[PDB]
Amino acid sequence: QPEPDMITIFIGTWNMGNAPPPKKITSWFLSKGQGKTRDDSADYIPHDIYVIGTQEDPLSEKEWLEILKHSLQEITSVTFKTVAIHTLWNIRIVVLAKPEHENRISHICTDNVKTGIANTLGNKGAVGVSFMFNGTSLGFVNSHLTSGSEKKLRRNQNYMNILRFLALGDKKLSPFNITHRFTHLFWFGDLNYRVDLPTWEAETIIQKIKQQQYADLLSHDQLLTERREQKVFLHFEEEEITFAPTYRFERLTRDKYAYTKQKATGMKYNLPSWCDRVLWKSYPLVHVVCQSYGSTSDIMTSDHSPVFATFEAGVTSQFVSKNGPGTVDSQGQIEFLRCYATLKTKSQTKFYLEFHSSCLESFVKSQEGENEEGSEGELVVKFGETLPKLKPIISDPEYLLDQHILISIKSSDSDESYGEGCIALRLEATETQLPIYTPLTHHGELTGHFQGEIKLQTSQ
Ligand SMILES: CC(C)(O)CNC1CCOCC1
Repeated sequence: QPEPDMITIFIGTWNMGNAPPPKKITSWFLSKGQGKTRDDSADYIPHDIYVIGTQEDPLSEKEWLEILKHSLQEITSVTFKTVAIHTLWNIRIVVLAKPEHENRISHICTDNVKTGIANTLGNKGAVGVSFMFNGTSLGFVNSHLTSGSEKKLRRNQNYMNILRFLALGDKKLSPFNITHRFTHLFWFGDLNYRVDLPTWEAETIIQKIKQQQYADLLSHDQLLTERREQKVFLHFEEEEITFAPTYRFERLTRDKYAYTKQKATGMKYNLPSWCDRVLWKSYPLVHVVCQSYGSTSDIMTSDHSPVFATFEAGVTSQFVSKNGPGTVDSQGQIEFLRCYATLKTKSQTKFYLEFHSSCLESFVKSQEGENEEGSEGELVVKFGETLPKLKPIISDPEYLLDQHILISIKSSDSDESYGEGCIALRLEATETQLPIYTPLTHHGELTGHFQGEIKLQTSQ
C-alpha cells in the first residue's frame, strides 16, 4: 500500500441559525449548488478528510456526529472515523477521515479562543484542530466573528486575537503563531464581513443577485477590501466567489433575502452579504488547488446557506533513513549567503535569527547581525556570510527538497520575535547559490523582510 503524495480535503462552514438541519444535507458534502461545483462523476469518490465548521449550532456533539456520519455513509458507502470534535458555545468543528488514514494521523490538538471583553465576551470566537498526516502538518480554524456592517474593525481585531492565542500544532515552534505552524492552514467560518453599500441600495443589490451579476457587489465586500488594504488575512488565499450572498435569507425558501431592520436584529439592516467563507495559507511551493467553492441551494433551515470548498493538498511520507531520524546525515547541509533582514521597527536593539524545521534535530540560533540604516529610514540587520550551516537529519533529496525552514528574528535584549517567515527548500538546483525571500510578520502584521541566498547540498 503506497503512501499518498496528495489527498483531498472537504471544508464546510454553516451558520445553522440555532435550528436543526433538514433530513438531507448531502448536497453540502457533494459540493452541489451555486458557484464552483464538483463534477457529478466524482459523487461516489470520498474525500480523504472532511472538516465541518458550524456556528449557531443547536445540536449536541452526539446529534451532529450521527447526522454527519450517516450523511457521508449514504454518499460514499464509507464509515468515516472521528479524528476530533471541539465546541465553544455554539461554534463547533468536526474532523472526519477515511478509515485507511487512521494510522497516518497523529498529534491531534484542539483549542478555542473567546473574542471580545465584558460586553463583547460571551458568544463569538473560534475553535480549531491540528494534526499530522504522515509528514504533513494540517491546521483548521472555524471562527464566528463579530456581526454588523459597521464592525469590520472589530472583526479584524477578532482575527488577530484568534491567530495570536489559538494554541495548535507543535508547541516547540514557540516564536510562531498558527499562520506559520502548518504545511496547510484552512481558516473558515461565519466571518461576518458585509457588502458595504448604502441601505437605500438593498433592492438594487437583490436585483443584481437575481441576474447573477456579483462584480459590483464583490467590489464592496469588506473582507476583499480589508484584505486588499492588508488589514486582515495577510498572505492567505480565497477562491473567486461565483455564488450568491449566503446571508440573510428567509427560512424554508431561498427565494427571499430578509434585509430590513427589525427589533430582532437590534434595528440593523442585513444587506445581502458573503458572511460565510473559506480561506487558506500553505507553505511556499507546496501543491494546493481549490477544486470547488460554492453554496448549497436546497438546505433552508437557517438564514444562512452552507458553504463548501474542496482542495487537493500535497502531502509527504514519514521518512526513515539508515541515519536520521535520531542522528544527522553528514551528506546534507543548508548554507546562507548575503542575508539581511529589513525591519519596520523604530527600536535599536541587536537581533539574532532562529531557524526551526522538522528536518533539524532542534532549532538553531545564529550570532547577532550588524545593524545599519536603509536609505529610506529602515533598520537593516546584516548577517552577510555569518549564518550557521544547518545539518539536516536526512540528506536524501526526495525528503529534503520537500522541507521548509521557519525563521524568527529575535531581539537580543528580550528574546521576543519581531518577525516570522518561511523559506521553501524546493529549489531549482542543489549545490548552487539561489535567491531566497520571505516577508516577516508578527501577530500576522507585516514587520519586515528577509532575503539573501541559499546553497543546499543533498546526497545527490
Ligand atoms: C507558493 C505558491 C505555489 O507560489 C503559491 N501558493 C500559496 C498557497 C496558499 O498560501 C500562500 C502560498
